[PDB]
Amino acid sequence: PLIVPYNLPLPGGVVPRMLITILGTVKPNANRIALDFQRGNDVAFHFNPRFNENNRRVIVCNTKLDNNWGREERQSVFPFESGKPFKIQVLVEPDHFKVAVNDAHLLQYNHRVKKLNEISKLGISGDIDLTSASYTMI
Ligand SMILES: CN(C(=O)[C@@H]1O[C@H](CO)[C@H](O)[C@H](n2cc(-c3cc(F)c(F)c(F)c3)nn2)[C@H]1O)c1cc(Cl)cc(Cl)c1
Repeated sequence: PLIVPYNLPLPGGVVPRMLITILGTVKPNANRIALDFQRGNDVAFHFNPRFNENNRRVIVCNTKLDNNWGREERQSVFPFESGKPFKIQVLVEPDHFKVAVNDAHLLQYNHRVKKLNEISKLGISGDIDLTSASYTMI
C-alpha cells in the first residue's frame, strides 16, 4: 500500500498519450477524495469527489492560479461508492485531461494551464486506502 497524502512526480510535466492510473479502495464513511495535478504552487487540474455536499454526491473540478480557485466544473455522475475498490485513469489529451473511473468514461477537463511540461506533480489525498499510482505512454 501507499501512504496518503501521496506525491507522484511527473518528470518534465504531462504530455498527450500519457496515461496515469490510480488504484485504491474508498474508505467506509468517506467524505472526499482529491487528485491535484500541480504546476508549482498552481493546481492545473483538481479532481475532487465529494461524498456529502448538502447530502449529495458530486465531483468538483477546478484550477487554482496564484492561490485563487477559478470557476468550478460540476459532474452529476458519481461512480465512487464508500468502502469499494476503484480505478481512476487520467489520460492526458491535446486539449483536456480525460477521466475514466472503473473503465467507464466520466469527464473531460479542458487545459486552463497551457504549459503541460510544467505540470510536474500529481498529489493524491483523501478518504482512500491507496494501492498504486503510476503512469505509462500509450
Ligand atoms: C467552498 N469552496 C471549496 O470547498 C473549495 O473548492 C475548491 C474547488 O473549487 C477545492 O475543492 C477546495 N479544496 C478541497 C481540498 C481537499 C483537500 C484534501 F486534503 C482532500 F483530501 C480533499 F479531498 C480535498 N482542498 N481544497 C475547497 O476548499 C471554495 C470554492 C471556490 Cl471556487 C473558492 C473558494 Cl475561496 C472556496
